[PDB]
Amino acid sequence: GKVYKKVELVGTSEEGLEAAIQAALARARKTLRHLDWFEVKEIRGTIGEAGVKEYQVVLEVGFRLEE
Amino acid sequence: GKVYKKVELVGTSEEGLEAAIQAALARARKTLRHLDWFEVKEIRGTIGEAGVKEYQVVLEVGFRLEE
Amino acid sequence: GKVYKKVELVGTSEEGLEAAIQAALARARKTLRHLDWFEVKEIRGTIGEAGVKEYQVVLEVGFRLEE
Amino acid sequence: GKVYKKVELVGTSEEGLEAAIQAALARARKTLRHLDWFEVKEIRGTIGEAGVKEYQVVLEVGFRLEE
Amino acid sequence: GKVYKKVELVGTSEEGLEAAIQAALARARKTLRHLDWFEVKEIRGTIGEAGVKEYQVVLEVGFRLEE
Amino acid sequence: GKVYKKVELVGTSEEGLEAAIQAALARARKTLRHLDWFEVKEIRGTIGEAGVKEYQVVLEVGFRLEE
Amino acid sequence: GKVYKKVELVGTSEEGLEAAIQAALARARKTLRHLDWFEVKEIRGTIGEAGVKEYQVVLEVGFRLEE
Amino acid sequence: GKVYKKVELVGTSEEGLEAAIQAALARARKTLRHLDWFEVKEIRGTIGEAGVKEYQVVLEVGFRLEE
Amino acid sequence: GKVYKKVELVGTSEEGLEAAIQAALARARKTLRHLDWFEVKEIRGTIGEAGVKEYQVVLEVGFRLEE
Amino acid sequence: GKVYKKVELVGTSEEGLEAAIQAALARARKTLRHLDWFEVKEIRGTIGEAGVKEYQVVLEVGFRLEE
Amino acid sequence: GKVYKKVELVGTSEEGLEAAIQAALARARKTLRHLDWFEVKEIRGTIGEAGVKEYQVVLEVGFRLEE
Amino acid sequence: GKVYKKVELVGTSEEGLEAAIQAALARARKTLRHLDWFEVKEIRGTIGEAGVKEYQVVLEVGFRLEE
Ligand SMILES: Cc1cc2nc3c(=O)[nH]c(=O)nc-3n(C[C@H](O)[C@H](O)[C@H](O)COP(=O)(O)O)c2cc1C
Ligand SMILES: Cc1cc2nc3c(=O)[nH]c(=O)nc-3n(C[C@H](O)[C@H](O)[C@H](O)COP(=O)(O)O)c2cc1C
Ligand SMILES: Cc1cc2nc3c(=O)[nH]c(=O)nc-3n(C[C@H](O)[C@H](O)[C@H](O)COP(=O)(O)O)c2cc1C
Ligand SMILES: Cc1cc2nc3c(=O)[nH]c(=O)nc-3n(C[C@H](O)[C@H](O)[C@H](O)COP(=O)(O)O)c2cc1C
Ligand SMILES: Cc1cc2nc3c(=O)[nH]c(=O)nc-3n(C[C@H](O)[C@H](O)[C@H](O)COP(=O)(O)O)c2cc1C
Ligand SMILES: Cc1cc2nc3c(=O)[nH]c(=O)nc-3n(C[C@H](O)[C@H](O)[C@H](O)COP(=O)(O)O)c2cc1C
Ligand code: NA
Ligand code: NA
Ligand code: NA
Ligand code: NA
Repeated sequence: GKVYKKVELVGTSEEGLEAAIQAALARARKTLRHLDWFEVKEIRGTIGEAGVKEYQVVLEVGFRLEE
Repeated sequence: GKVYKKVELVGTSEEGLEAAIQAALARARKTLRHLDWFEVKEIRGTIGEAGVKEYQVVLEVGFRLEE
Repeated sequence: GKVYKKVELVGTSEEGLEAAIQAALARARKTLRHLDWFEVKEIRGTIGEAGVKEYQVVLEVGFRLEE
Repeated sequence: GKVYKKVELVGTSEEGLEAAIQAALARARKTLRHLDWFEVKEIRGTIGEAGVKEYQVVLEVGFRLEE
Repeated sequence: GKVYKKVELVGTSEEGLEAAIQAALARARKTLRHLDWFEVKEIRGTIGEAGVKEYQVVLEVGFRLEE
Repeated sequence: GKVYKKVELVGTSEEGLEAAIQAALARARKTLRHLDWFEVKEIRGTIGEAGVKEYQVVLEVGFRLEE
Repeated sequence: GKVYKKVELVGTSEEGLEAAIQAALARARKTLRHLDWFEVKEIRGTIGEAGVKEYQVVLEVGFRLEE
Repeated sequence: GKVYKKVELVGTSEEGLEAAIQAALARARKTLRHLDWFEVKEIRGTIGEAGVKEYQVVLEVGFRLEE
Repeated sequence: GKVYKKVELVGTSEEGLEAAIQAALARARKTLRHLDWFEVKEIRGTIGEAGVKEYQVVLEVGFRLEE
Repeated sequence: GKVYKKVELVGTSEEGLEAAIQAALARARKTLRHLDWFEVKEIRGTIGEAGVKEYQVVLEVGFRLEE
Repeated sequence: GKVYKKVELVGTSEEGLEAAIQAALARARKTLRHLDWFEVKEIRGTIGEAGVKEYQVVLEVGFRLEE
Repeated sequence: GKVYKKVELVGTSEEGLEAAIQAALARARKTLRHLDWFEVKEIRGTIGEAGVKEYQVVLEVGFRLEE
């Protein structure tokens, strides 16, 4: 009876992996409703002069569809 | 020339796998047009006192984009 | 000593997943002998006005080779 | 804080896929407690004179560990 | 800080693989903004009397989300 | 009701990827009937003094079985 | 001569990924002996009003079997 | 210009893995011509009272198609 | 009706791959009953001064559950 | 007796997929000797105002090691 | 025109996942030039008396090749 | 603190799988130092008039990086 949708996002952060995930979820909840779960598909990033420049976490976000 | 889009849905049902797929497709067709095919990516579910509580079928739905 | 062969078939049905599998196996046994096991590789289908038009079960069929 | 364990089972049935899953879950709940979810990893089976002899559903069962 | 979204499209063409990709991207840029990268997930197609009828390139398109 | 079979071929060409696919399909249609679709599984090749010697496209070809 | 066993656990934590792993390992060492290594299979989680509710790390734990 | 075909076989042997592969290739060369390469997809087997009863090597065999 | 369980083991040996598998199965049969089949998931090992120090075969062992 | 090494390269081109592969192989042969084969692992690219800006082909290059 | 190379490293740390990545990148930049991006392939580790002994992050590092 | 590197090799032998692995490791230790572990990625080979001509084992070799 219930139907969910999954959207694929890429959260980024200079701080770490959790912050990268949280950035994705923060943006997701502005536009999507009934956010339930997430699944990390991929962890990558960019490299700068001091090592990791940007952590990039490719993420699926699952949420309940209405009506 | 033709371009399609794929959306990832999770259909659920207490009855079985086909009903779970049909629940996803029924909801899809309310909002999406030119639904053509589907691809089952994953079959999971929740467990209750009497065994399977809910069947959950993770599904990609392909449809033609307009214009 | 024994050698088996695997053939990849796609069974279809408007009724459900088991019927799709059975359609593949019914056709397989007309031409192939010593059918032993099957492995479902993929579940997909077509969509019509009333939801699932056709279930399509991609299937490997394993059978013993003679001689 | 919570920790879960996953066990891999193979449920079988001459009837169909749901019944195969249910057979696994029925046996699981005799010995395991706090059964929460399952994930189907694989669908296979044996072939007889009348097509499918036995459906075999390879399944992961997730449950909460105590203390 | 930056968040991207990925959408899955299927571009088609009778001419070849690059044209199939380009058809997807051309349609994508009508509706989506800040298109950055793509990832080919799958190459398939239909067969006609003269060989390949239609090339079909399943593609993920990544773009920056605003705000 | 309808049952398809999939055969795995490797098409080769010194020209490019599309030609390699077309070589596989051209040979397929001499012996197989009711060719419907293809799925590229793998792209590889051999290297010579001037770069790519031979493109090799590993391909599944799907066709309807008769009777 | 030596034989190891692998058990699949899911560690959870509201804090982060390392804490989720550590929760799994802490529970593991209460019951299992000769714990040697782990392999992360999957990172997922639940979503709440403030973003990540629970981080869930699916983990294989390898340990030496006795006698 | 050249087109190859791949057939999937399962070689078995009570001796070991190489013998299992050789059993498959021996049977293959009775019926197939221009055998070129093989790819091991899977290694499994049956268990008896003295350990391994039968080694089973699932194998793809590639060969050149004529004309 | 019948339900099986799968356990994941790592057999090791300085001799070779078969011996590594047999070591796993020998230990398995001391504690587990109704051992039926195995599936090799992974082959790895350690390196010493004379090449392979230890072969390590990651293996799933399937057995029938009682009552 | 023979040992090969595989190196992973990313060839790029504004023209197409073959040219991207050829760019990788051209650079490879300046530094590496006894180049034998390649395997395409991934096809991606960047997007510009006119569609595909750059095709990027992630490629494994296999070559014979000396002495 | 541009060609990149990918090298596979395993960074380790007793502190956490980010530190493990950073250790790999720190060592990489001593010897490699034009480091651009990384891709995490695998997360594993060793277990000690107090849980995680060492986090081990298997990582691909991509960098631009010169001239 | 410690960083490892992984190199991908293909060992070959007319004798068997272990010998193929050993050939790769023998060549590796001439040029690489602090060789620790290996992971078999793939088993393939060539076919001759008497069955297996050459066994080919695709192998990752992991070793500790210095300074
Ligand atoms: C990549 C992709 C996958 C498809 N898979 C299937 C398949 O699952 N089974 C099927 O019957 N048709 C499949 N089709 C064909 C579509 O279902 C549909 O019949 C065809 O694309 C025509 O769509 P249209 O008339 O809306 O343009 C596939 C098409 C594409 C683009
Ligand atoms: C690689 C392979 C996979 C098999 N998978 C199954 C399985 O799915 N379930 C099962 O009951 N038997 C399985 N079997 C055993 C066969 O179903 C069959 O019982 C056995 O090969 C003996 O049959 P035969 O007398 O025709 O040689 C498998 C055998 C092989 C070779
Ligand atoms: C996960 C992900 C994958 C990316 N893959 C590529 C790549 O395929 N090739 C490339 O040139 N850039 C790649 N990029 C970088 C983007 O193409 C883009 O240049 C960058 O995100 C900055 O764009 P922005 O200003 O729109 O944020 C990737 C970025 C992310 C988030
Ligand atoms: C599992 C499978 C995969 C398919 N994939 C595609 C797809 O790649 N693209 C497409 O246009 N049609 C796809 N089709 C649809 C077929 O190409 C074909 O149009 C349809 O099955 C009707 O075939 P028939 O008229 O010979 O019975 C697929 C069909 C099946 C069975
Ligand atoms: C299949 C398998 C995988 C292993 N993976 C790792 C690895 O991830 N990192 C590591 O440091 N050790 C790894 N080990 C080695 C063990 O952690 C341990 O150091 C070694 O087996 C010695 O254990 P023992 O003294 O109990 O016999 C692995 C061992 C096996 C059998
Ligand atoms: C990612 C990775 C995978 C490993 N896998 C194994 C394993 O397959 N089996 C094993 O015995 N050791 C494994 N190890 C541990 C190494 O073989 C080695 O024993 C350990 O890293 C100590 O090496 P060192 O003294 O040079 O620092 C692994 C180590 C790493 C980093
Ligand atoms: Na972290
Ligand atoms: Na069903
Ligand atoms: Na092309
Ligand atoms: Na062997």
